[PDB]
Amino acid sequence: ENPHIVILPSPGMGHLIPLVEFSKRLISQHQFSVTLILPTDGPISNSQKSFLNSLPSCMDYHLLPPVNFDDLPLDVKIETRISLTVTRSLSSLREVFKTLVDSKKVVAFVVDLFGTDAFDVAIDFNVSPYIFFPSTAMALSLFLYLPKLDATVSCEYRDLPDPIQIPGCIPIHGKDLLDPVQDRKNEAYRWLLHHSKRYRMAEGVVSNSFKELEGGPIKALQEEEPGKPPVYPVGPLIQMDSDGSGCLTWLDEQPRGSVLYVSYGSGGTLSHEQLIEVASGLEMSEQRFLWVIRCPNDTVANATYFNVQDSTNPLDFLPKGFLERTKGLGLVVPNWAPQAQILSHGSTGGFLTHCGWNSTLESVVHGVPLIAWPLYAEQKMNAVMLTEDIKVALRPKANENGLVGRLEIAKVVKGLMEGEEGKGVRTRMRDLKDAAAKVLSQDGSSTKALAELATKLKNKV
Ligand SMILES: O=c1ccn([C@@H]2O[C@H](COP(=O)(O)OP(=O)(O)O)[C@@H](O)[C@H]2O)c(=O)[nH]1
Repeated sequence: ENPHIVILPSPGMGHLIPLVEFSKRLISQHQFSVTLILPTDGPISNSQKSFLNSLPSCMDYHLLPPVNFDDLPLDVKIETRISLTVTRSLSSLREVFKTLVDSKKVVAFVVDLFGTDAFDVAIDFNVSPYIFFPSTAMALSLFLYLPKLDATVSCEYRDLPDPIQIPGCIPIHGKDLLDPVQDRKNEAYRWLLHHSKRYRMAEGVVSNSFKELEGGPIKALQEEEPGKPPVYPVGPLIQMDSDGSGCLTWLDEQPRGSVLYVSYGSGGTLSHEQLIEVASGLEMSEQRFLWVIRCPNDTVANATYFNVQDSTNPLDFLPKGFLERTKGLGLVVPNWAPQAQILSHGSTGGFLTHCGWNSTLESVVHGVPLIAWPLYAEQKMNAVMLTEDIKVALRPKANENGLVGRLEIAKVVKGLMEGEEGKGVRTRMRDLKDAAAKVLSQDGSSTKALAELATKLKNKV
């Protein structure tokens, strides 16, 4: 029977997308079969049910019974929620894992960055545990480095005067480290230390990056050390392609490389004030834009938005007349857009992104230069390497209070689409687009790393 792999994503579609591509390439290139075990905290949406019921043939899934979070404070950090989703699911995971081991030749149990507590079931059934790291190699280096870092400094990382030196990475200031390490007293940092200390138990770590993108970190990560698992960089793992919003029909009416795509992520929120400056900044830029807009996290006190203070329609928070005035140049789509297809469209010449790694990789595979606007999670770390190391992103400056003025926005937008500053990022992003195609080619470095992993796992049966 085929060598079988069991995969446990952490809650969140952002983690699921890259894991499904990893499975698809293991199935197509090395004749694996895959089971996706999904913890839940409630009912799944209809869109999720469709995505799951349209998975490839040799890939099935099993949904665990929902965990209850009524005890968690409303201020609970997501990393705490994710971690607790695994521990509170271990009983039902154990039952499901039993049946798989009885019926299939299970050669590996792949968890993601916050699933180390599922190692105990893997060990109990004599299945090699693996970690899929859905983010950057720099972030992966930081995880492996964190037990040492945590012991070298006890103050909050923001208060460190000098930049933190992660092995093999560009120096980065503590204030730019990922969110769950910004408050060392929060359960989120404790959970992160818990998992990172347990990365040594993994037989391997799959990294969603490639060498042309992060040669420094990957080189440091692959240097052997006792207690350090081997690292397989197999990226870019993105849903690579070959419309109820009418986005793509609109893009068909625009010239080539002329539209700035704007998305602040699925969870990214701006202050209403900041949202106003973004809308106004896009108008002052005089460029074409496609903006997937979501509601702001608060409302400005101006009377113009007194009747929509409680509105859930994102379009109600725009400056009055903004849509009328920009109808020819800009398309504003509310809440969700066909991103992958938008970044593949030839009329897209730029992407103002929150620097989520899946969005970043999709933009890299399609060669779309970036304006980096990090918001949460590890996005500030990603912005730094994108702006200062890889140099494929422009970054607007904010005032003392973190407000990016309409003028700075208009400047960076024009800078990316027309200005001298955007010439180099566009060029370097095209070189990375070609690099992404090389590493995923027949003899590419990421295709070979996946084959190295596939060989090790098949040699267990
Ligand atoms: O309007 C949107 C926003 C996001 N995405 C998809 O959601 C993922 C973005 O996740 P990322 O890792 O960039 O950061 P996150 O939003 O998960 O924090 C990518 O697959 C995008 O294509 C999308 O299709 N439409």
